[PDB]
Parts: sequence; C-alpha cells; structure tokens
Amino acid sequence: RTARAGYRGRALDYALQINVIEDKRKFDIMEFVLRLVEAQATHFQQGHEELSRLS
Amino acid sequence: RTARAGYRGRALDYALQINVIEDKRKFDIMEFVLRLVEAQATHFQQGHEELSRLS
Repeated sequence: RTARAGYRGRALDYALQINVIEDKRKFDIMEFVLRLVEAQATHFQQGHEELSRLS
Repeated sequence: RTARAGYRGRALDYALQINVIEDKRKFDIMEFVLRLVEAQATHFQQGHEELSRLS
C-alpha cells in the first residue's frame, strides 16, 4: 500500500519534470540563437555606418 | 679619364634609382592599405544588405 502510493507520488514528480525539460530544451536553445543573431547583427549595423564612410 | 667619367655615369644611375624608390615605396603600401579596407567595406555591406530580412 505505502510502496504503491509513494511510487505514484514519485511518478507525479518525474512526469512534471519531463514536461519542464521539454520546454527548457526548446526555450534555452531558442533564446541562445536569437541572442547571438541579435548581437552579431548590431556590429555590422554600426560597422557599415563607419566603413561605408571609409569606402 | 675613362674611370672618372664612367664612374660619374654609374653615380647618376644610382641617383636615378634611389630617386624612383623614395616616391614608389609610399604609394605601393598605400595601395596595399587601400585594398585592405576596401575588402572590409565590401564584406560589411553584404552583411548589412540582408539585415532587414534578419531583423
């Protein structure tokens, strides 16, 4: 009885974290890419202002 | 009279040729630096040109 009830409470905590990992693997990697593309892009924006005057 | 004359003749050629390299040294290396920042201007502009699509 107590073994079965506890396996089931432990099951609820594994399940819920399996949903947390699934969104964490999406959002941490999506934010990473978007931060990198965003910060690369500004360096060209600012760059070209100056280097087109240098052209 | 041979030695002295033709040494004056040899001295003039040295004079001509040093006089060419003083003007020449500055231009060629300026040209080299021209071609350096040219390729940079050309690289930031290709990357600046699609910046709107990325944004």
